[PDB]
Amino acid sequence: SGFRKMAFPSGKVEGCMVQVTCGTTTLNGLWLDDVVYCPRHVICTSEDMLNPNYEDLLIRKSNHNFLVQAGNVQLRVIGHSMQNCVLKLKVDTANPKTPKYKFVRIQPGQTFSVLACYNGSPSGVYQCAMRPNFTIKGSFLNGSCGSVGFNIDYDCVSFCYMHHMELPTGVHAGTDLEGNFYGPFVDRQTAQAAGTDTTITVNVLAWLYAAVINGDRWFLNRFTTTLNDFNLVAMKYNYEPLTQDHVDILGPLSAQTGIAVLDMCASLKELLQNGMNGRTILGSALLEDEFTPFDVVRQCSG
Amino acid sequence: GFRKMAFPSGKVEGCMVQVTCGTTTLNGLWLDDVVYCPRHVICTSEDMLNPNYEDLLIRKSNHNFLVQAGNVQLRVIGHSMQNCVLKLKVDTANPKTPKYKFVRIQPGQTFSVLACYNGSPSGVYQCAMRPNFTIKGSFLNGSCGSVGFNIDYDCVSFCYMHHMELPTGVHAGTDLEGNFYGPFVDRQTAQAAGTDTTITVNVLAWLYAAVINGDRWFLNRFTTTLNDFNLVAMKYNYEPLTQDHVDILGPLSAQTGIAVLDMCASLKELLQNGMNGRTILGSALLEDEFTPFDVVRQCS
Ligand SMILES: *[C@@H](O)[C@H](C[C@@H]1CCNC1=O)NC(=O)[C@H](CC(C)C)NC(=O)OCC(C)(C)Sc1cccc(Cl)c1
Ligand SMILES: [Cl-]
Repeated sequence: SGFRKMAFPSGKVEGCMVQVTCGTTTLNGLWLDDVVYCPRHVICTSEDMLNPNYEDLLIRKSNHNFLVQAGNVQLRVIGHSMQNCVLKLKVDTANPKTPKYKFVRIQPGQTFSVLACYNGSPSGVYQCAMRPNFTIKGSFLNGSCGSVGFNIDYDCVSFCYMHHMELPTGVHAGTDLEGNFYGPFVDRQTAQAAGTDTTITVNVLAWLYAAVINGDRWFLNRFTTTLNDFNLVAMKYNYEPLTQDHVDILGPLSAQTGIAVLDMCASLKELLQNGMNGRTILGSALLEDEFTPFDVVRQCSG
Repeated sequence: GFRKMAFPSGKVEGCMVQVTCGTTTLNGLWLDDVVYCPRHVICTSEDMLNPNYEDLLIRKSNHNFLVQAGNVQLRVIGHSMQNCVLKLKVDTANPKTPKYKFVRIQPGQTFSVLACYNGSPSGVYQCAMRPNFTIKGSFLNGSCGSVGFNIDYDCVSFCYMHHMELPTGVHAGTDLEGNFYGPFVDRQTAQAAGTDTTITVNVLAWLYAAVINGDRWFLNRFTTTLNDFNLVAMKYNYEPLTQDHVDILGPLSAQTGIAVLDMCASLKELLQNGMNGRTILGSALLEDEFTPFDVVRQCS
C-alpha cells in the first residue's frame, strides 16, 4: 500500500507503432524518423522457425515483400538490413510523431513501461521489471512481438525492450533496440528455459528507504557492514549481490534519509537472518523488489 | 501472464493543459473549445475552509484565468461553473480532441488515471472506484484536474477528475459533471470516508485469472449456494455477489470450466482460513481491482 506500479504516459510511443507483415505473419514495429524496427522473425514461416537461417531467409527477401502499415496507410519500404535479432526497414516517410529518443540497454532490476500492441494498435500499458535472470513478468499474447518497453526522461523516450518470446514458466524475453537479447535466449522456436530467479536487492533497499521516508522505521539498527560481507550473505537468501552502480543509484535516497547505503544493508541483513517476527513494512509482510530508487522518487517527491 | 494494465493514455495526453488563477496552478482537460478543471482553483487561502463558490466566481474575470497548452497561452472568452467543475471557454478548438463521452462509474468499476502536474502527464495507472467512493491513487500537490477514463472502440469515456486527498491517504473526486463520488466536499477540511468493503465480483475475476495462469492451490471440491456465500462474504466486509455478477463471470467460468459457485466456495475457504504462507499471482492479499471485463480483455 501507498505505492502503485505507475507506467509512463504512453502517447509518445503510441505515435510510433506500426504493423509489419510478411505473407500472413503480422507483428508490431517501431517507426522512428524514416526507419521501422521490428523482430526479425517476422520473415519466418513456421517450418523455418524450428531453426531458421535468418541471413539466408533474408537474401530471398526484397523491399517489396514487406508490408508496413500505420493503421491502414502503407509506408513503402525502400531498404532493409538485419541488426542482430531486429530488422531495420527504411521507409520513404519520416514519422512526424517521432519524439526525442535514444536506445538504451537496461540492467536487471531496472523498470520500464511496456506498451502492449497487436496489429500495430495499442491495447494497454503497464510497468515491468527486468529480473536478474533477464526475463520480465509481462502480459503478452500471440501477435504482441515488436511491442516495446521504454522510460521517459523529461522530453526523451529511452527505448530499452522489444518483445520476442514467452518461456515455459510464462515469463517473457526480448532484445534491446539494437537486437541483442537480454539473457541467453535466441529467437528460435526451440525449447528454452529461464534460469532460476533471484530477488532484486537494490530495489528492496529502495523500498526500505521508502518505508523510512513514510515514517515506518522499526527495522533500522545501529550497525553497518561491508559491501562484500553483505553480498556473501545476500546470495545465501537468493538475493542478488549489489554492484557499485546499485550503491550509486541509492545515493539520493541515502541523502534524503541520512541513512548510509551500507547501514541500510545491515538492516536488510538482519531482516533476512531473523525474519519479520510477525511485522509489516509499508503494510506488507513481504518485501517488494520491483520499485527502483527512481520509482520511489517519482511517487514520493515527484 | 497477468498485470495491472492501464489503457494507453495518448488520446488523453493531447487534452491536458495548465490552468492558473492567482497562486494556484492545477490541470485542465481541453475538449473542443472548453477547458474543464476543478473549481477550487479560484479559491484563496482565507476562503478554503468555507468557500462560497458562486460568490467567488462572480468576482473573477476571464482574464484572471491563465490557461497554457505547452508554451502557448489560450485566451479565455467565457466561464461557467457546473457543480464542482469550472468550464473555461477558449477561443481555439483542440484539434487533438478525441471521440469522447462523460460517464459516471459505479463502485467496483475500474478506470485508468493519467496523473499530471502543471499540465504535463507524469504517469498512468489503473484504479477502482471503491465501494466507499474513494480511489486508492498516487496523487501529489498539483495533481488536481488529472482525469480517469476508459476507452471503448475509439471513444474515451471520462469518468473522474481529481480534487482531494483524505487523511488516510486515499483520494476523492468528481465525475466530469462536477458531482463528487461519495460524501466529500471541496473545502479544505479533514474528511473521512465510510467504511470500505472488498469488491467480491472482482476478487472472483482475479481468482479465475490465477487459474488461467496455472495458480490453483486454493481451489476445492466444495460447493456453496449463492446466499450462503453472501452470508459469509458480508461477515468479512465483502460486497454481496448478485446474480448479474454471476452472469458477468460466465465467460471466465466457461473458459476454465469452474462454476461460479465453485469459485465462491474457494473464496469462502480463503476468507475463513487465510492464504497460509501461499500467494496468488504473486500477492499475499486478495486483489479486488480487476473487473471481469479487465481479466477477459487481458486473457484475450
Ligand atoms: C510474437 O511472435 C510471439 C509472442 C508470444 C506468443 C504468445 N505469447 C508471447 O509472448 N513470439 C513467439 O511466438 C516466439 C517466436 C520465436 C521466439 C521466434 N515463440 C516462442 O515464444 O516460443 C517459446 C520457446 C522459445 C519455444 S520456449 C517454450 C517451449 C515450450 C513451451 C513454451 Cl510456453 C515455451
Ligand atoms: Cl499496483
